[PDB]
Amino acid sequence: SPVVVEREREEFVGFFPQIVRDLTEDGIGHPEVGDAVARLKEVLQYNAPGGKCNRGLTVVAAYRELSGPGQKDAESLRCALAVGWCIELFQAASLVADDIMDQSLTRRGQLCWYKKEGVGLDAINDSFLLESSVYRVLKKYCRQRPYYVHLLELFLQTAYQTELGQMLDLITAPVSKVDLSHFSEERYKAIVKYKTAFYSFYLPVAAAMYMVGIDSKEEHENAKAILLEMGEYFQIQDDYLDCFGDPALTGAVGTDIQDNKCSWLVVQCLQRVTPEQRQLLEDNYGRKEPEKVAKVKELYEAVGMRAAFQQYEESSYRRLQELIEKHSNRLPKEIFLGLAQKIYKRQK
Amino acid sequence: SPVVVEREREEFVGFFPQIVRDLTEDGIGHPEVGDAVARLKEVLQYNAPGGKCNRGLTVVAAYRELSGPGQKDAESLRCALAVGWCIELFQAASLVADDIMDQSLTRRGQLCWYKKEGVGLDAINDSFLLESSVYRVLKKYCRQRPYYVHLLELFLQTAYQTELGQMLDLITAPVSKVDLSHFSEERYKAIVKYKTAFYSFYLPVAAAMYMVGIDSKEEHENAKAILLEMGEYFQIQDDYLDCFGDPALTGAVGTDIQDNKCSWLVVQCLQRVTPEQRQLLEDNYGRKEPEKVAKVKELYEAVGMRAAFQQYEESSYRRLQELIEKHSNRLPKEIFLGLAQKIYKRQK
Ligand code: DMA
Ligand code: DMA
Ligand SMILES: [Mg+2]
Ligand SMILES: [Mg+2]
Ligand SMILES: [Mg+2]
Ligand SMILES: [Mg+2]
Repeated sequence: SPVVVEREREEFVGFFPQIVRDLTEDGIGHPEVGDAVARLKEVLQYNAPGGKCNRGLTVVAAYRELSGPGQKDAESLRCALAVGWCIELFQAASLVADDIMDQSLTRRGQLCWYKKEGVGLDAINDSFLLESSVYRVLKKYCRQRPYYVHLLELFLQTAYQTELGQMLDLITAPVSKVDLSHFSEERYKAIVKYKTAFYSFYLPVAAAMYMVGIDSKEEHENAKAILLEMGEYFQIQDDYLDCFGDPALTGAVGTDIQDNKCSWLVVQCLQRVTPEQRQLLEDNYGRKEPEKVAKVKELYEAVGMRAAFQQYEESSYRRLQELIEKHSNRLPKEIFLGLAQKIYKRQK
Repeated sequence: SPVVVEREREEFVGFFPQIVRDLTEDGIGHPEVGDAVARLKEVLQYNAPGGKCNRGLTVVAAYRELSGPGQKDAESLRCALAVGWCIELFQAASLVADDIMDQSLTRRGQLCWYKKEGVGLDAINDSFLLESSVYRVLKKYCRQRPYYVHLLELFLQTAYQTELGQMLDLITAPVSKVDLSHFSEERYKAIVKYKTAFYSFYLPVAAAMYMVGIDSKEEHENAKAILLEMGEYFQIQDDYLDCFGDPALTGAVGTDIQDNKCSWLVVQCLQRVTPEQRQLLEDNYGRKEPEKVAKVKELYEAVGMRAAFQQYEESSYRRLQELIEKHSNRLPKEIFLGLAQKIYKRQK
């Protein structure tokens, strides 16, 4: 619902300054580090805000859907928000770095933080600081809470798992050398499972779970299960949308197969190819030349990725409900649906 | 004592493979991330080993000096080692990054990890992974221990405080632009307090403290106090040794005032200077030209940094004992002395 969803969004966004203050207020005057904390302020402000927040928001709504009447106090609510922004801070820490390693130029419609004159490789330390920030926020709101340790362990683990997924990326698709040798189906799936699924989907729910008291490992597996299908489909979708979508396209309806990106289409292609066609891709791909690009895509419609998607979004749903069945015994299915209704959308 | 000190050292070093195994054993076969964890192995092995280990060792000896007869079991001892290697892992995470941001070439006599062909900016993610490693080790050995949270909070905080000290460095002495404008006495002192003191001296003792049960904040301040004088003197010393030391000089008796390094001598200089002399430094400094370098140093002996040091190491000791007096009420002074006997040395 428009009214609720947005009322939720307005509170989240309206919450950012607070976090900013939390992180720097008493630091800005510090006769020793004041210059430093003052610079931090800028980093937060340049990088943390500006996404959609559907990640951070997920904690909130979940908590909302999980807590009991006793746990909807203002205090409890603020934490949920606070823990929400944490996921936001963490991902920013991530992205800032994805940017230096990719020699990217743009992000969220602003220039990469590293590209700002006067910054440079320094951003390397800046993302370390954005990552630190996450734990400073937790210490701040949840330190005197039974679930403190769980949440600490949970963020630290996800951090490692994404770094691994990242690591795999960095190794598979080196952005200065084409090699489609390693663009496999399981590598793509493995890169996706780690680099984003964990932190994009599991993390916000798991957080809310531990905050209501569900600390049961095997209840974490039932979530992890459904949630992992979810974020996988999601990555795929972003993947499809990038090339074949448009009407109402969420910001930058630009694109980037110029970057030898291990995307689903490429992979789904190389399985549908002939040996000529493979060397076709093998050449023209990862190329910032309008001509090659057109060819690349020709190839995709030439191979018919279009229906491959419709048939995939196809099974993807179905499967999910079944998974909703096997794994939402104790948890409120409501969760995974609302999440789903904002994730499955379409675009043919 | 040679015999003890070294017996302690041999166990520490002999402990590394274990950590390595801890970190990768069950990961190396993983059909999804195996390529990644296999690469991790290399990162650990290239970067973590090779220092002196006096940092990690400090936890051990302290624990040894603090525990009671009940707490010297093998198990307890392994943790101390394990927590020791953690400080080692963390600093490595640090250095690997100090290297990319400084465009350095060498480290611990090997080439910077980032300079290895095939690596590059990727190391940015590698140090993230070295940092993750620290918490994986803690989860492994101290998860079922009363002091788990304290140690988790302690490493996370230090991480932030050094990053700040780093941040200050990065801003004060930008390695591609001389500017001695900001080389002040308090900036140097502030950079030193944060970038190294905290993690080099306070951290290993504080860790041992919490492991024996001293979780008292104000007992952490009494340590912090003495310890901070310590690591400050230490940085200074490294600083002096770099330029004016030699006979038996610990590895690379090379040097680096070619890098516009905010070192103590520079600062101590700019306070002893004339306005001519200042522009002298202002020019020749941060220069990889044998001629300038000689001038630079001429200046230092020209100004007489030599005795300024002897007079500083001078007060530095004294002060310490006094601090040992005001602050080792409840803790065993033995600690800070042994630490001191390996730190104060001299070299005129
Ligand atoms: C969450 C994370 C590590 C994203 C990096 O992905 P990417 O290198 O494929 O680039 P982009 O910023 O376009 O996703
Ligand atoms: C512990 C830490 C962040 C060291 C970086 O110091 P540096 O940039 O002054 O260079 P070096 O490696 O010579 O100390
Ligand atoms: Mg990128
Ligand atoms: Mg990338
Ligand atoms: Mg350096
Ligand atoms: Mg530096």
